Amino acid sequence: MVLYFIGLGLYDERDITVKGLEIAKKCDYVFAEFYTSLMAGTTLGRIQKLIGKEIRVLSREDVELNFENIVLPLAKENDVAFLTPGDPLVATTHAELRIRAKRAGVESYVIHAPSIYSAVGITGLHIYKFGKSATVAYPEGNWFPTSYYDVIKENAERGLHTLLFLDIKAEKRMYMTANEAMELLLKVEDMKKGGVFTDDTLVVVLARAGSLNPTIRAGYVKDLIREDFGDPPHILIVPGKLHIVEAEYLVEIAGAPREILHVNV
Amino acid sequence: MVLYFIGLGLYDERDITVKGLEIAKKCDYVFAEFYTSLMAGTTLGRIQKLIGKEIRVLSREDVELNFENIVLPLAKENDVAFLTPGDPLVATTHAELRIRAKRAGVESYVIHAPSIYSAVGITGLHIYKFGKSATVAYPEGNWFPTSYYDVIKENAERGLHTLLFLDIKAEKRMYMTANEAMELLLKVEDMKKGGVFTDDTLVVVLARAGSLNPTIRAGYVKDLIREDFGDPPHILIVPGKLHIVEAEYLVEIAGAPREILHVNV
Ligand SMILES: Nc1ncnc2c1ncn2[C@@H]1O[C@H](CSCC[C@H](N)C(=O)O)[C@@H](O)[C@H]1O
Ligand code: NA
Repeated sequence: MVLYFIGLGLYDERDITVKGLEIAKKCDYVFAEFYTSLMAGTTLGRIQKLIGKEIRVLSREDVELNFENIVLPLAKENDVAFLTPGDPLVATTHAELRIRAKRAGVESYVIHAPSIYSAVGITGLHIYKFGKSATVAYPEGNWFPTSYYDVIKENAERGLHTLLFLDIKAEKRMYMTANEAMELLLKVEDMKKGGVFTDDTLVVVLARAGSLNPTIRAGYVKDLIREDFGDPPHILIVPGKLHIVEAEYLVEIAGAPREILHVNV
Repeated sequence: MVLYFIGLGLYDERDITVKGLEIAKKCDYVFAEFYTSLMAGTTLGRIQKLIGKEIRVLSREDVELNFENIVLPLAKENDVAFLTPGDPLVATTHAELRIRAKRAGVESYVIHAPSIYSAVGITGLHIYKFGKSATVAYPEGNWFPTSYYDVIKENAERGLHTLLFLDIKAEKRMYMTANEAMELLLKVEDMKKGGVFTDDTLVVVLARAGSLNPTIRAGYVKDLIREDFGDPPHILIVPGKLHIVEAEYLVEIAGAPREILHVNV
């Protein structure tokens, strides 16, 4: 009669919370989805071994189209868990799944875990200064989307930071790198010419947040565009004007050029 | 000779990640602060029992003025942990402590935990739609903080949601309620008269996120301003323009007036 939405956290099998693990262990059935994001520091086998339960993986279609025929039926006479990378309900369409549970007469509870939305605090950028967030998508065929560029412009214009999620092809296990994102934004800039993203724009790259050894780098596009940030996933951030303390952290912790202490403050 | 910044999560001792617990258990010394937020479902005693270590709690003064004299010295010859509610770097000035660590020749690592910043997902509001955040601070003497009002105005004009962290005076055991925040906002509205926050404004309240049964309520200020939302901590959210599914969730899960199902596109 109960469905538990449990987050797996940021990077590996140990990023689930103690509460999430203990509840998952008591569930009769355990489902998971890795189409919204993958757990790059672990494997399904390692997550299964930790939880001590067979984990049934669900595809995007399984969830978006058939959540009520696959997960909810079991949740009516058993305790069921639905595992997702990061924090539950962060993915845009997941909150609606709780409405489906209610419509099916199934109680649901949420067990939180770390999300990139809060983990970016490790960049030293003040959380309150982040504005609207966006995703950088690959142009395809006759389609060249550029809304994420407008988001950066509107945020920066108001002195706010912009969190940029990079395109991911979950099943194909293909990720957009920070380098690719930068190249794309420069191309968008050439078309928009709004002076929003250029070789002189200061950016911050966060890779493998959650890991004990994440990659945190800050610098100008002209210098970071061809830098190796390691294995994905990569997160790109275009900060707005910096508080001197944010600048100092980026220099001391993220290897940013001392130049930002006067150019971007 | 390492220093770990480990988050304890949203509500109780089980909101710590497995990674954080495993590491905290093996540290020689464990420090913590409980002035940046309130974990309403646990006690120092329960946390110590879980980690199996005696925890020395530090005051804001101990940290802000003496972190390098109290904690850092021990990190030179031992493994030290510094625990905090939620995520250690979110809506705190703790990130700056990593700079102090580096200057003392002490390596530091960050272990994230669920944060109220991403827990907003449980309100059904798309997290990417949140704009600049702010804190409703208690007036002090003749000083009456009001900038948080302008933040709401700025986001609202852009159709973005506004997360409002609420004040806390841990040494006085004072935790601002959503009701108190609403009263203060109405007072600022009377003074500024910008039509930003009135009795007809739609607001969302999230209390004790992390617990299994948090209070999630949505409705007009005129109706919620005197409602009992349970024990602290609370956060207040002023949504911007709503998507159809966001409104549906607020009505179905947060008990909002069915009339908000209607969106003025
Ligand atoms: N479990 C919880 N439920 C509701 N609000 C919470 C909360 N935990 C923190 N807050 C809100 O955030 C304020 C503390 S700000 C510090 C936040 C913390 N680092 C984190 O990562 O969550 C509180 O005064 C309250 O308004
Ligand atoms: Na945000």
